[PDB]
Amino acid sequence: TADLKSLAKRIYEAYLKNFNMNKVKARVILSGPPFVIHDMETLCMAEKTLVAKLVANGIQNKEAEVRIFHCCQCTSVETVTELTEFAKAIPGFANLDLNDQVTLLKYGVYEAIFAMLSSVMNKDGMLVAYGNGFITREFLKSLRKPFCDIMEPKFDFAMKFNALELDDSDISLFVAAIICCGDRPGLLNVGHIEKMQEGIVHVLRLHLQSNHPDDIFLFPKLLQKMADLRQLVTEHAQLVQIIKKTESDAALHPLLQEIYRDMY
Amino acid sequence: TADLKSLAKRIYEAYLKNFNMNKVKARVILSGPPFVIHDMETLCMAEKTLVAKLVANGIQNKEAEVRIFHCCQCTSVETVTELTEFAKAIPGFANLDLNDQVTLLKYGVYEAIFAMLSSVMNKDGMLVAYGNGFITREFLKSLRKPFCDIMEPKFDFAMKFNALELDDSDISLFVAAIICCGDRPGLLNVGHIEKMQEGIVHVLRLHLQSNHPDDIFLFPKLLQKMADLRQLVTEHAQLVQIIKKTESDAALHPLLQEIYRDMY
Ligand SMILES: CCCOc1ccc(C[C@H](CC)C(=O)O)cc1CNC(=O)c1ccc([C@]23C[C@H]4C[C@H](C[C@H](C4)C2)C3)cc1
Ligand SMILES: CCCOc1ccc(C[C@H](CC)C(=O)O)cc1CNC(=O)c1ccc([C@]23C[C@H]4C[C@H](C[C@H](C4)C2)C3)cc1
Repeated sequence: TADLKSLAKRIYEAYLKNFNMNKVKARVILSGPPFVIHDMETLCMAEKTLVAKLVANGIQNKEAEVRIFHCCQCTSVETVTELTEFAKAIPGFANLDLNDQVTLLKYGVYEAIFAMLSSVMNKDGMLVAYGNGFITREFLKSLRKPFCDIMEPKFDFAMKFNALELDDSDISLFVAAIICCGDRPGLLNVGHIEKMQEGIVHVLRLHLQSNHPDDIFLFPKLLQKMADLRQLVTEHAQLVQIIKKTESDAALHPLLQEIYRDMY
Repeated sequence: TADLKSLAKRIYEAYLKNFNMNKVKARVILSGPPFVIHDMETLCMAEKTLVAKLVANGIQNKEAEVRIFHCCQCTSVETVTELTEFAKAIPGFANLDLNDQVTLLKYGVYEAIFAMLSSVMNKDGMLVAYGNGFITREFLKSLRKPFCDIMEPKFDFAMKFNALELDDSDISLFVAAIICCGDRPGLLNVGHIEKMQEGIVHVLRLHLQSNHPDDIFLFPKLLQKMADLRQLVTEHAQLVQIIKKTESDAALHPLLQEIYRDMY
């Protein structure tokens, strides 16, 4: 229909407006020039140029793995803010009760975060720092436990997600569908949320049919990736709690503490 | 030994990484929510939601039994690709000659496919479409010949296979052992393949000893299931050839035609 094509276009435009990075942009950068972080020397060089304040403390600088963990948190706080603006484009979201908006975003943001991380990842590493660096998967594996274990499951997911060959017009609807999940704990007006979700999923189904006529299973494949993301986030939150208990230098931003609070 | 436990763990991890469905995941879904296909009404409903493109042709849509047969083929092409990636974890496989890799996979994929189908089957039906549907065994029996005869022998095998109560750590090694069969026709370097097979079977034997101390016959039982699978695949290929000759609408994907070509 014309109102459903317009809805898919609205969501896509709200996605291009609100996220500083998208798959088209990331792929152009990755083709090639981003500075390569592949070892401890190049990490320290990239820090001095790209996050100078974080390493301006001399011997009082944190352990490298803790600095990296802090940078990862900074990007999540940014993406949570972008995701919050993006959600207003979803028909009905801005009409929901404020508390329900908080709940849907609370459980959705990290699913959306790791879904969109796939856009900047390849089998060798990931684009980072607003397109200005490329950090290798092998370097992230070289970080001492438990910090290396944060990274590799995200690459594992992203490689399978990227094999679906989604574009930005697909991913925007997928992120909307993530936010609209009506089975989140503590929702007040579940019935209105289910109707909101039905609408986005309806548009997503039709969009994948027209945009990917070569893969007749892409919609159920993406439904399964939503479940995989929910499990990926549950496991992530557990590793973060381990880091919180065992690593006194790895302070969690208060905004992210609130997201994790009473999640898993 | 430590290198043999590590090998069993490597194979298991490569299995969890490369197959989108496993027994743990399937059982959780089957406990309960997948949409139930139990009659012609619910088949057509599931098609419109889950493979919309396949039924978007109006009166030019294929007969229901042919649509189902087409979906089954699509999943085999997917599993053949996953199986090909999985095989690289088997010590020595990636070192074999390219032609031998093709031959081992040619004869192994359908044995592995029907072995792993058991994980998503119970006595009443099977999980389908990336965990999003459940199609009943009785509905598949209701399909006109010859299409109903594709389905029931797979349930018969799976019920006996599932009574062995294997878990994913067992099945991963079993699928590796299937791929390593050194008596496939046309192998070039049979001696190297026999040593590769000996290694996987050695690890499988020791793994079943520790993981199933209650069933002292489980290893010979699984050897017999490998022979049963070879016969199941031979009979499957014969029914597929009948369908190829007698059903002009049931086109075989070219990749699967090549697998069947000069098999039985
Ligand atoms: C394998 C996936 C790694 O990325 C991850 C992983 C987990 C998370 C979630 C975080 C974990 C603390 C969260 O729970 O909020 C976020 C990112 C996203 N990380 C980033 O966007 C990121 C951004 C900048 C950097 C830097 C690190 C160094 C080197 C280089 C310049 C500068 C200093 C920033 C890249 C690193 C990661
Ligand atoms: C009793 C066993 C039935 O399953 C079989 C049987 C044989 C084979 C081998 C195939 C036969 C053509 C081959 O030779 O490659 C594969 C499967 C695996 N089939 C599937 O994975 C499958 C996937 C999706 C569906 C659908 C069919 C309808 C209903 C529902 C949604 C949508 C449309 C997909 C499930 C059905 C079967």
